[PDB]
Amino acid sequence: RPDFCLEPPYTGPCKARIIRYFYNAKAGLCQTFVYGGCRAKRNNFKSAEDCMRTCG
Repeated sequence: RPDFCLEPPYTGPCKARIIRYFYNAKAGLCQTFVYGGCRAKRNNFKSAEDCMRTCG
């Protein structure tokens, strides 16, 4: 898998309430997190399917 799949989820500093998906390598699956709408890192997907396709 790409090494960005190992990053902790990153909310960033902005105030939005956007549900995104990150890969949790210890758990071996994607989970949801709240992204704040700026400064997204790479481990940040718009669906579980894209997250698992990229990082599974």
